[PDB]
Amino acid sequence: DSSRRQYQEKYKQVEQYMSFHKLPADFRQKIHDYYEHRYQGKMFDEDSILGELNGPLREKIVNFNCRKLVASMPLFANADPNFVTAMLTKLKFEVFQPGDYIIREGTIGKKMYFIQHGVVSVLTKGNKEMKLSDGSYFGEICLLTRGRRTASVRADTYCRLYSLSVDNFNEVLEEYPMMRRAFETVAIDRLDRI
Amino acid sequence: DSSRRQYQEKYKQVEQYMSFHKLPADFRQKIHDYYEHRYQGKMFDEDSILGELNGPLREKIVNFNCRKLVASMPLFANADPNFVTAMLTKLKFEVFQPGDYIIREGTIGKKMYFIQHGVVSVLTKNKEMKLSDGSYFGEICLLTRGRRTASVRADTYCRLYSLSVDNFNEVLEEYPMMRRAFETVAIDRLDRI
Amino acid sequence: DSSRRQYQEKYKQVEQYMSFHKLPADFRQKIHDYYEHRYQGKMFDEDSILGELNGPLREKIVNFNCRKLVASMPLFANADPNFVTAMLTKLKFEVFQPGDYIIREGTIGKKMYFIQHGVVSVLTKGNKEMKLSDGSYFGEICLLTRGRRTASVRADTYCRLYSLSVDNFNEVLEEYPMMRRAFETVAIDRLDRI
Amino acid sequence: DSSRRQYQEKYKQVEQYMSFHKLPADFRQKIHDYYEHRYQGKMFDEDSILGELNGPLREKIVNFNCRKLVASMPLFANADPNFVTAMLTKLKFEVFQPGDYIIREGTIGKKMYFIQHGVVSVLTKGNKEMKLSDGSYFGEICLLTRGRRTASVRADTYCRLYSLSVDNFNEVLEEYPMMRRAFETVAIDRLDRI
Ligand SMILES: Nc1ncnc2c1ncn2[C@@H]1O[C@@H]2COP(=O)(O)O[C@H]2[C@H]1O
Ligand SMILES: Nc1ncnc2c1ncn2[C@@H]1O[C@@H]2COP(=O)(O)O[C@H]2[C@H]1O
Ligand SMILES: Nc1ncnc2c1ncn2[C@@H]1O[C@@H]2COP(=O)(O)O[C@H]2[C@H]1O
Ligand SMILES: Nc1ncnc2c1ncn2[C@@H]1O[C@@H]2COP(=O)(O)O[C@H]2[C@H]1O
Repeated sequence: DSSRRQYQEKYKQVEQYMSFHKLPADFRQKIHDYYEHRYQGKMFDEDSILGELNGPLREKIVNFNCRKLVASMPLFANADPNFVTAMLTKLKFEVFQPGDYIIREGTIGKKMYFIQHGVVSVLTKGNKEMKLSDGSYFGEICLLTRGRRTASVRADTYCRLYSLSVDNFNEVLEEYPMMRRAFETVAIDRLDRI
Repeated sequence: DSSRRQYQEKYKQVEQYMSFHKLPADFRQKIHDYYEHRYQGKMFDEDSILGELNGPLREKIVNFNCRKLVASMPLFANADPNFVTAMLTKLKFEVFQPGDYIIREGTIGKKMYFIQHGVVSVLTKNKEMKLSDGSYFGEICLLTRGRRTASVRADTYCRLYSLSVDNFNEVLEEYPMMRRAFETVAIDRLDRI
Repeated sequence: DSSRRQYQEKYKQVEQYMSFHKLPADFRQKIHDYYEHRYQGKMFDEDSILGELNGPLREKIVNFNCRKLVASMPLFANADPNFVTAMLTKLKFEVFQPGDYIIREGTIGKKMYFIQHGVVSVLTKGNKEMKLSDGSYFGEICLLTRGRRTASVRADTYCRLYSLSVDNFNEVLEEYPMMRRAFETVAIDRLDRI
Repeated sequence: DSSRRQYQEKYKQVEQYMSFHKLPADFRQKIHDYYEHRYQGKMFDEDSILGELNGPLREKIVNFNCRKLVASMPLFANADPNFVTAMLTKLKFEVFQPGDYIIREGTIGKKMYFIQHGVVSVLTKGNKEMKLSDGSYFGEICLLTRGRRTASVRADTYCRLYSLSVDNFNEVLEEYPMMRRAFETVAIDRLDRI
């Protein structure tokens, strides 16, 4: 079908791009593996498809695609369904590979991440490593402080995450301001542990 | 024709997307029906076509496509034709299915809707009322910048034109006295609530 | 040629669009003639092509294409060539058909127009009609005043124009502020005539 | 071969555009030569490809493509690798042809350039010409002063450059403020020589 063909064609152009730029074989394989994990052999113009729909259908789709994620977290599971929809609509799906630095300590943080599937290591230089997995989130501290990252976060396994930018976080909280407290609780607890 | 082929091909992609995401059969039927009602078996890159034209032709097209909507509302039918063209230019066509919540009470409202064809049910949580062809709703929050005073749910398929609060205010920069039309309606409805 | 095929395929889409929306025959004829005059049987992804180039080549192309326009106006012919290039780069080519309102009196004006080829009729309601043609410009008054249009301007012949937005006008004049005087002289003259 | 076909098809479109606009044969050849030097017979939708990846992979790619440029400049070679990545991510690759004015004296400057390969001539009207080549940069003075260009800079040879806008320059320096000093040192030295 057309979506399988689109993946095969797009991947051929990626191979050619990597060849043109003389990328090493190991990195070429890393890109191969990334495409397999991220797109699973099919590609869609999701923006175009979703843009063809209406609000209700888009909201039904995002809620469906994120059912498990939502179930995982009391943040979403116990909230106003209109809040959950608002936040889910803003999320960006991202895949990271083992060893990737998702967050680097000391940098200016502008995104947080919700873990759909995978394990990450949180490492504050000089402190003990802590791990987070399915149904946890991280990177909230900088969304609240507008400061610098308090720890590095690396992918231990392949990680299927949803990211949320500070502007989108704040935009949603304009409508649901009391939900900020959920994130502050976590941030405070983590800052105490650090 | 290329436009029918575009629909058929675009719809196949949508089927594959729904398959990939494992969406339930009933939802897939709902999406299929949406595409049939919204696009009627043809698809166009409207933005590209309109972008190829000039101002006069774009304005002629939007006026023609909306001529019935315009005749159906004193707002537009009795107004400066240049105001009508300015407002029509900002409208976005949207189709909603029976049961859809177009507006949810209590949310921050940033759009209003003009009913070209269809019936909606308006409810403040009491006693429902209905609006149909030639009515508009959602104006209150465009004026107040507050929260929705009622939920509005499609009873039939609804062919609507939406207008964002920013586009509303932009047009009213040039035609400020037209704001009164919307305020009259909002005041009347707030009194009824 | 690919550009000729593009025109033919694009125009078939337009025909189908017009059919779908049930536009009257006379309107369809009008659209057909517009495509012929504006595109002359060929179409290019001009944005894409120019985006593939560099500054110097883009500037050479716009200067070449506007050679006659520039020669026709002391504004451009006598000016710093860097000013001319800056202004030309901002211009948008537009074609209008006989009878078209280019500007409507009393509306908020945000663009001016340079006449490459054609004749327009300038009319302030209640006043005498006058004509402008190749090498004239109009619509400058509102760029300077930020007020309402002082006259309507309608295409008499087919008009090949270049438009310039108020923001682009002001942007160029940030760098070449003394060039504002040229437009003011013309505006002052016309206001006195009105 | 999809990328080679893309170049061949894209260039046919360019030839036809030039024919439509009646460009002289010498200019057409100049455009042909530019496409050969800039794209080298292959074209990619780089924005699309990079947009399909994640942060870590994009950063790996930009670091790889620029590693020699980085090696050549103490600015980058001795810096926090996170600063280098942040700056590299903002760079735009540009190719200029012999004789091109990259910078014109007295104009409002909004970009600087890093030389990957080529020779440029710097000339302040009335002063002695100076040359710069691989591993030098120029155009920094206006990014710091927000004033007018202190010299013209012309391509002596074909020049393969990376440009950086003033807004991107300042954005990166929000995170790495002390790195502004490197550019000020160079600017000061050059202003002294002028
Ligand atoms: N002790 C901890 N346990 C779990 N997560 C942590 C801990 N310390 C820091 N983090 C997370 O690591 C993230 C690094 O980026 P932020 O500082 O924005 O937000 C931080 C927290 O979400
Ligand atoms: N009694 C009523 N009759 C008709 N429409 C109403 C009534 N009450 C509320 N509405 C509409 O329902 C809309 C809900 O969104 P708004 O509050 O923005 O604007 C409201 C009105 O347009
Ligand atoms: N007597 C006149 N002669 C030439 N041009 C005119 C005259 N009166 C008005 N105009 C032009 O018509 C334009 C209408 O839009 P503006 O008022 O922005 O700017 C106006 C002038 O450029
Ligand atoms: N003597 C010099 N040696 C090297 N580069 C110079 C000299 N004088 C000016 N420049 C460069 O020429 C550039 C022209 O644009 P800027 O003034 O923005 O920044 C200037 C410097 O980067």
